[PDB]
This record gives sequence, structure tokens and C-alpha cells, in this order.
Amino acid sequence: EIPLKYGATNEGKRQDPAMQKFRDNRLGAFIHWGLYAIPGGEWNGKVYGGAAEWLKSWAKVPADEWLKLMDQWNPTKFDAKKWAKMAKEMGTKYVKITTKHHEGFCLWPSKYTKYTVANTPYKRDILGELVKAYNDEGIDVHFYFSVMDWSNPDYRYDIKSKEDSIAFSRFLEFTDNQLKELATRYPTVKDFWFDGTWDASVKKNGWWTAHAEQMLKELVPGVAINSRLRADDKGKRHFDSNGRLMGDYESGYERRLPDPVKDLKVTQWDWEACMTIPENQWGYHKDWSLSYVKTPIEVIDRIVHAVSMGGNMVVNFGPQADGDFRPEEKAMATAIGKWMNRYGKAVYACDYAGFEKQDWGYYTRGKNDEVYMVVFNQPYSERLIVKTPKGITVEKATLLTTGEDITVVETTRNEYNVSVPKKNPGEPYVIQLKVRAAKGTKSIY
Ligand SMILES: C[C@@H]1N[C@@H](c2cn(-c3ccccc3)nn2)[C@H](O)[C@@H]1O
Repeated sequence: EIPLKYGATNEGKRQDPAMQKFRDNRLGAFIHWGLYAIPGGEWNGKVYGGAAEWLKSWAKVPADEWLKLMDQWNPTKFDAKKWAKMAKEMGTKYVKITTKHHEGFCLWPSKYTKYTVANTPYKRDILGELVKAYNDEGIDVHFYFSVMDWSNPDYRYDIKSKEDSIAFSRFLEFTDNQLKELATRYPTVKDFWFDGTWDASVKKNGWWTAHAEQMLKELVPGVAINSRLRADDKGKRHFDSNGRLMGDYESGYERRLPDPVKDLKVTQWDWEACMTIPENQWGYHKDWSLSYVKTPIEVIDRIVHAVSMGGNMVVNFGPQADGDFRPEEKAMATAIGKWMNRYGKAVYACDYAGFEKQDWGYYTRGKNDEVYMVVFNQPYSERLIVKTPKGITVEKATLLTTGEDITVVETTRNEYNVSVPKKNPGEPYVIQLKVRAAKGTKSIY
């Protein structure tokens, strides 16, 4: 055991109501919106294949010239109520918004820098508008915040001199100032999701990460803080030198997911995954023909996969420079929403079920020990294998949409064939199970 002043604080999962809400929400949307939406992956006639929100980096653009894009920031089709409606319709319970990305342009009128929405033709506090509009729809709002800031010359990638250290110390104060500002300007915020924290400068300043966490928790009761923020005394990130999770939830599954057989450890803590629709574009990119674009079922698969393992999933959108969403994104949100409106009882407020993974799809567990079978791969055998943990029996199966009864046949001790429905639902579908735990078993149930 190593002693630490800046390692983990939470013993296991938080169980206060605010965390239970963060968790029960399950499905979120991510919004990456910034100056990068203007060029949309293209600089001086060259279309770059890299992530559009990193175009400043791919095209080697200097800060002064990149930030002049502010002069073209005028999203005339922006309407926060419309965005909130789109999210509501998709079935998202929360939205995570880029308050400031690496480029350092702020979507709120920060008093600590000139690189904000206030100094654009549009002028308006976009972030405040969104907060209000989402909240009015009953949607929680989470703030993405990039510590790394390409707009501020006090930023350092590493601390290699006393000068570096003096500059970076000012930078951290500047950062603290922006964070306090967001927390006090927008007190309905439920979560801060830190990015751009991997540089050696931040690793060397573990103490600050812990302080940022504590500071925000004092300012916003019940607020959640992601693991990606945190470095310990030794510079170890996410999990401290004693293997303990820092922050309130684990936030490293980005465009990938834990293996449903080999990575069951994740069920021990809260966590959130995020994903993109194309392969690797977060900000708006004008040409989606350059990589694989996920279909709605492929996205729904990932959402359910996450919930089946006790995690959240956040699906990313990269709005156009005009403040509308491209057609592929409107289609996606609508398709997701349609499915969730039908089958969302197996997603919202659900969790890991403790059953062995089977090939047909995923289990999720409801608040009242409902066990949902979410079927993505339909067996030609017409039988869905269900192997129960020790002491658990299956008493009934019911097709969720119709209430029709589904035959359950015992094949061995602890295993059943659950029949597929008589009519093929023709889309991923849910069978709700009623299970019973014997007197004197172990496990939840
Ligand atoms: C949530 C996603 N995180 C950002 C990211 C992080 N990185 C990155 C780049 C180099 C090293 C480590 C991480 N690249 N892009 C993406 O631009 C987006 O905000």
C-alpha cells in the first residue's frame, strides 16, 4: 500500500440521489460545437481525414489565425428549444456539452478570456440558452471542459523550468476561475467531464486535479466529476497508485467498450462511455464518406451493451456552423428515439444482471429485479439460451411489447431455452423474464 494525499476519495459507488440519477439516466447525447465547425475538416483547399475538431493541429494553424474564425461565428439557425426537442425525441436523459474544447473558444461569455461567444457576431450566451432549453425539457446538462487550451500562452505541455512552473501556475488559476464561473453561472449543472488532461504538466500537478474536484463539489451539491480529470501524487491517471478509481465514475471507454466476458470488473464502479457516429469525428466534418458511418442498430447495440455492464452511453453529435444538425444526425436521433420509446424499459434505470453473456444479445436488470433479454442476433435454432446463476430460476417469459407469454423450457440444471416469439419482431427486441432467487442463495435478487 502507497500513501497518497491526492488519490481516491469515494470508497465504492456513490449512492446519493444525485449519483443515482446520473446512473439511472443511462443514455446521453454529446455535443461538440466550436469554431472547428466552420471549416468542417477543410483548411485552405485541403480536406483533412483526421478529427475535425483537431483541424487546427492537422493543418498546423497558428492560434491567432485559428481564433479569427470567431469573426465568422454566426449560427443563424441555432435554436436551443429545437435542439432540446431533438434530444427529447431521441430519448436522451442528459446532454454533455463542449463548454470549451482544446481550441479554447468558450460557448459562454467568460470574463477570463476574450475568446468567447460574446466577441463574435452572434454575441449570445449559447451555453446558457442550451442549459435553459434542455432543463425545460427535463434533460440534465453536463459540461465538457478541456483543460488543455491552445488559445492561452500560459499553457504548458510539460514543466521543465521554474518559468514553466510560474506560467502553468497562472494557467491553473485561470482554469479554476473558468470552472468556478461555470459552476456559479449555471448551478443546475450535474457533471463536469474533463478532457485534455493527459499532458505531463497535468500529471505533475495531481494536487490540482484533486482540488478542482473538491472545489466543484463544494460549489455544486451532488455534482459528478469524471475520472479523466484526476492524477494522483505519482502522476497516475483515472485510477490512483493503489488501483482505486478517482472521481465519481470511469470515463476512459471512448469509441470502444469493455468486453462482456472478460471485463466484468467494470460492474464494480460507475462508468460512462462515449461514441461517434462515424469512425472518428466529434466536431462537424463536411465529408462523412471518408470513414465508416454507423447504422442506428449498430448504435443501439452499443447503448445496450453499455447498460448491460453497468455503464452509461453518450452518443455524439457535431452540429453545423449554422446551428442546425446535418441530415444523418437527425435520422439517427429519430431512429434511436423510436426504438427507445418501444424498448426503453430495458435501458433506463437498468444495470448489470449478473448472468453469463450469451450470443443472442444482452441482459439488463430493472429496479424491481426484472431481467430483460435484449435480442440482437436471432438464432436459427429458435431458442434463446439462458443460463442462470446459482439459486436463480426463471418463472416466466413475456414479450415486452405485447405481453404475450413465451415458452420457457428447462434443458439442464441452471439452463433454459427461452423460445423466440412466434412472429419475428424484425428488429432488436426485448423478452422480459421473471426470476426467483431461492431461500438461502447468494448474489443480489
Ligand atoms: C471526447 C473526445 N476527446 C478528444 C481527443 C482526445 N485525443 C487525444 C489525442 C492524443 C492523446 C490522447 C488523447 N484526441 N482527441 C476528442 O476531440 C473529443 O473531445
